[PDB]
Amino acid sequence: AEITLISHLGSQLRDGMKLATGRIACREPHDGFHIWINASQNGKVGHYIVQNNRHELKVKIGGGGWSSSLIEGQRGVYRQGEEKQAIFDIMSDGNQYSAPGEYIFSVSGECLISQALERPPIKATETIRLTV
Amino acid sequence: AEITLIGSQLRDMKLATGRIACREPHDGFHIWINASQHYIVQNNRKHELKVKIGGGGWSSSLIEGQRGVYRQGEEKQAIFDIMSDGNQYSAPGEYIFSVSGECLISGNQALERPPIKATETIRLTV
Amino acid sequence: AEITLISHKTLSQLRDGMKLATGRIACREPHDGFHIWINASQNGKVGHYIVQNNHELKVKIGGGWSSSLIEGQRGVYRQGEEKQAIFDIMSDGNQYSAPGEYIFSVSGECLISRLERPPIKATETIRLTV
Amino acid sequence: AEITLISHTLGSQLRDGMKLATGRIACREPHDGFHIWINASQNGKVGHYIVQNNRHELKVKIGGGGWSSSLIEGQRGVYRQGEEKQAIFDIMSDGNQYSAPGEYIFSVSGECLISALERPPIKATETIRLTV
Amino acid sequence: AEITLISHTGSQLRDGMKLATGRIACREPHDGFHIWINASQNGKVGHYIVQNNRHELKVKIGGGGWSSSLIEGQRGVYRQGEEKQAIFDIMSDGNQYSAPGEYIFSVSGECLISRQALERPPIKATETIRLTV
Amino acid sequence: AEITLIHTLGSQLRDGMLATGRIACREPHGFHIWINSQNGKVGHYIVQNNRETHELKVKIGGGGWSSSLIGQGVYRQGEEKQAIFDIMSDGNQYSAGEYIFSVSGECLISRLPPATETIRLTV
Amino acid sequence: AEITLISHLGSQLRDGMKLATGRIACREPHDGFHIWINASQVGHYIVQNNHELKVKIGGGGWSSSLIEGQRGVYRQGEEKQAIFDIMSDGNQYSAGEYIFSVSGECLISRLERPPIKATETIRLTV
Amino acid sequence: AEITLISTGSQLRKLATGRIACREPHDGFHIWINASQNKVGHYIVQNNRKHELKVKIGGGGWSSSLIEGQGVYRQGEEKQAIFDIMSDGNQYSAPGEYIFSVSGECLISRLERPPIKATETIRLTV
Repeated sequence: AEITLISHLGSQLRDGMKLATGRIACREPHDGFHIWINASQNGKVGHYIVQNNRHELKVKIGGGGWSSSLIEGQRGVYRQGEEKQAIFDIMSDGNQYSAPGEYIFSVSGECLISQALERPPIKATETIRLTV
Repeated sequence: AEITLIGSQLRDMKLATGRIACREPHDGFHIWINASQHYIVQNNRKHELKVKIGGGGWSSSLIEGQRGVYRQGEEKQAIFDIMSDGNQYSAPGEYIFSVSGECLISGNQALERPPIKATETIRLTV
Repeated sequence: AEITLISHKTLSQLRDGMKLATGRIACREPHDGFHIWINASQNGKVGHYIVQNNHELKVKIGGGWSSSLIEGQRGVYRQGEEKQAIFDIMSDGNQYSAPGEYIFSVSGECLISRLERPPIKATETIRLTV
Repeated sequence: AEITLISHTLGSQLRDGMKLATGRIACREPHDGFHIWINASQNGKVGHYIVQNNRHELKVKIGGGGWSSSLIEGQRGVYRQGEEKQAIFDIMSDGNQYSAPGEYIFSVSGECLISALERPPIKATETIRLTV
Repeated sequence: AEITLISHTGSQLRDGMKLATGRIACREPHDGFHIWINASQNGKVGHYIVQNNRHELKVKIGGGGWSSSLIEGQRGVYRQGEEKQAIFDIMSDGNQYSAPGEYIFSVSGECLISRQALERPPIKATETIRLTV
Repeated sequence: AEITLIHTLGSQLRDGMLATGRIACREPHGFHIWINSQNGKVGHYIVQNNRETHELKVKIGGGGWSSSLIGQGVYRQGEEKQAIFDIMSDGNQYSAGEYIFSVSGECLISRLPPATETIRLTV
Repeated sequence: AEITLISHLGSQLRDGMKLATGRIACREPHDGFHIWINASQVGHYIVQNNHELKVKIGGGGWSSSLIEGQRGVYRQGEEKQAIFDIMSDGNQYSAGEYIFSVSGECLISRLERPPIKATETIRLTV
Repeated sequence: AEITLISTGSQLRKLATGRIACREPHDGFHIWINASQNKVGHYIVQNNRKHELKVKIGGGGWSSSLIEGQGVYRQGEEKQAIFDIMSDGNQYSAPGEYIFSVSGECLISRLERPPIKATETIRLTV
């Protein structure tokens, strides 16, 4: 429901290298989070390809306590919890030597609600400028 | 549509294993446990045994409808586990719960629930 | 020992807790906890400060962060062996903001279990522009 | 900090001190006293004004107890003691007058004063349509 | 006894946010004010849920200087005072999302009378206002 | 129908403060309580000394207590047995003495009944 | 210098559900208060049954602190007295007795710790 | 804007050494100790928990300064500058704790003080 993204990069990206950190925060009570990147999926759920702003970069989203998900019917990564905020990373997906410059894309996410469990009516979206 | 299923401390490992098979053309699989919610299965005859289902060719899923885990796929069979959710101890008595599952159909990657649902039982011998 | 700050835009009425800036403290070498502060005038409670325009702004730092003195250094603290921690610079109480810019200098360290302050300290600057 | 103005169609016959509109000023921050005024040409004493129709004139004053006229450097207005969070005020007919029907549109500004004592960096300002 | 309502227009609402603001005027002598919304209660008097025309806003009424009340035995919020008028708001009851559409707030109120020992008067006012989201 | 009460302080006192009260309603039943001095904020009070007619600003509740009129205080909904509460200072002030509070309370029932205790404090 | 403790029902535990309520009193002039629970731990704890429990301390005007190098919750004031709570945090269940050890100092601003330290024990009967 | 401070005998005649760094372009450095004055750059430090010890700051790459009412300064656009906090002459020191702090700013040609100053504290037994 509220998403903050912090940018950090250099061309040599090792696998699982942290490219950007993110935080999703929820103001109303909730059970669980899910997030995703608004880009073409590149293989497994949560892995993606993003274009240079004038060259490509393979990223993935998540980190500890996140794992891939399909939630009516939004593909992303999911983490359980009722806490107010959760941390996540955007990581390099594989070793890659990337062309310098800006890779701009957005991230979305929701604070899931409940006995049923449900997507809230509003999703957050924030844009990040990833600089290589 | 077709499911076959197979100490006092544990963290992390197996408790039962299983396969869901889907004879007809389909797009994915979809399974869960029928118990309170990752689940908590109530003792028979006060303590709470924590379990989870899947195995990570499986993904956390909410379809309609139903929470549980899923896997995209046109193949016939898919294997899964029933594990223990984190470190825990075990009180005596029996533990009884069940596993359901369905062969998902794509309308058109848009996974949807089919008419038939399989359910199998576990009376978990301690 | 590595800090990245971003600022939030918008707009004259700040509500208590409102996020002015967000930061990431990263520790690459193994460690036991984080430790951050603002280089700015103290204002009552430990993680609370006063920053000037060019009108002044009352702010606080943190968010699972605890007020702390470590070897006499005031700041906020969190236990953690994880690689990174996120923090905010927030409005302390309701107040207004004169248009203009407020410079926040933030410092931080990766504490080590044997608590001890390291010999290396990060320091970064972000400007809140109103 | 926050001003709301609600107007009582008033009719052309305006008796002295007749309520034409009701206002509220609300302060978040801790504060010592309130401070309000109309952005129009002063007309005699402090807190007394003339407003022109949106094509004749209307004579109004602001306050109504315990509001008192004030110069708070260097802003002329009317003023109220306290640390309470809102205070209510009136806009009144200043003297008996017979007024041409229609709209008299003007703004009202004000500040929460802070404790020793001084003005805050910004004032509030709201617009009222007085309908005769 | 006399009530005037103004409405304030995204999709979200923070706790305490003003959806509408109102005045209750009392010409005749009185020792208090007494208001409520005519809608399904929801928890504390006077907190309510309001239907969209098709979606539920939880709203609350009163604000600074209004205490929840139960007078003969009308539930609402109240305020002592002999002054001629009083300002109140209709506020978002917690953080929530707003389905678009129309919401009708129907507000009633009364100029309380004494014989400190407050009593309901013979006059009640009711006014309608439509919130647009 | 059951209240228990309890507190030095020294002259100095800010806002926010023991106090302490505690009303017990264990028969099938709401909770409101009050101090037995009208001062414009229900339920905020003023209590005179035992020398002449000094005085003190005071309020009751503290947490899940809202101001209310029910022709009587502050109040909390819930069906539990006890209803813990405090009484604090209404304003930071000086105070050169003994001030005594009558505290009352009731148990509110159904679809909206026929307890008074006294406490004293010292500064 | 001095701490005094008081217990309190049911077996279900939600959030902020008080469990005890103590009071701390430094006679000598001093700038503040400073208290914790002695249990393997933020100011939130786990206190075993003689299974477990999860618990928090402070409430009111109390905030998490770390003061050279004692983790607690603290507050300021020359006020010769201060009052606090030990309470639940979020939904949970509870199977007898629980003993909390509770300590506390009075701080100085010279904010530092004195040689004198209080410790009191209190029982949680459920 | 950025300083590193390296900082417990009854007798003495270097209590700490430190550097101030200035990453953004600037034209000089300005530092001082927070404590009662004694020349300018010379200070008298009291001990809470009576007596006092005379300290002085800099090291003669440093000149006595008063900039907008406030220590010692040094011209230069390089990124760093080193300084010492040394005992002001031979003196005796009774038991107790000696607390004080050092601050510095990066001066700009356009000289005058920037909005940012960094501070570091020293505390001493003997």
